[PDB]
Amino acid sequence: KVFGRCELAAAMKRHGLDNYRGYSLGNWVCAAKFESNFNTQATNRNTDGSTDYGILQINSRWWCNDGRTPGSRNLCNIPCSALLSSDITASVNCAKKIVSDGNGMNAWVAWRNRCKGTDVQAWIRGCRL
Ligand SMILES: [Cl-]
Ligand SMILES: [Cl-]
Ligand SMILES: [Cl-]
Ligand SMILES: [Cl-]
Ligand SMILES: [Cl-]
Ligand SMILES: [Cl-]
Ligand SMILES: [Cl-]
Ligand code: NA
Repeated sequence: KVFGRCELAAAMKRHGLDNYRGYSLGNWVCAAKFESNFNTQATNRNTDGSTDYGILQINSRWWCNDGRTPGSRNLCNIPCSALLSSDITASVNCAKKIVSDGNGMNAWVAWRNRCKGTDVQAWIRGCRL
């Protein structure tokens, strides 16, 4: 599924991400846009052999099982294929564990380089929320 900007903000709000660990909704929409272009089926392979999956590009080295990342963990206790669903529930539940891990949203390279310190409220402007 390819989400619209406001469609995705509403879905994230209903799943409890607005001000989760102090990050306003616009931070989460900004991260999704530059990680996946709002596509739940996005994958990307890394140099180390791990793969990033879904709307928030969650990595198989730590967070999910894909059957081909030797010596990796599965901290969200899910197959990586669950993160490519049209239903964002698994991705949102896993993202809550990541953002709690000590580095906040700096875990997402595109958030640190393209969203942090910007007017992120722009990402939910005009939306009925
Ligand atoms: Cl957009
Ligand atoms: Cl915001
Ligand atoms: Cl594995
Ligand atoms: Cl594990
Ligand atoms: Cl699993
Ligand atoms: Cl959903
Ligand atoms: Cl933080
Ligand atoms: Na893994």
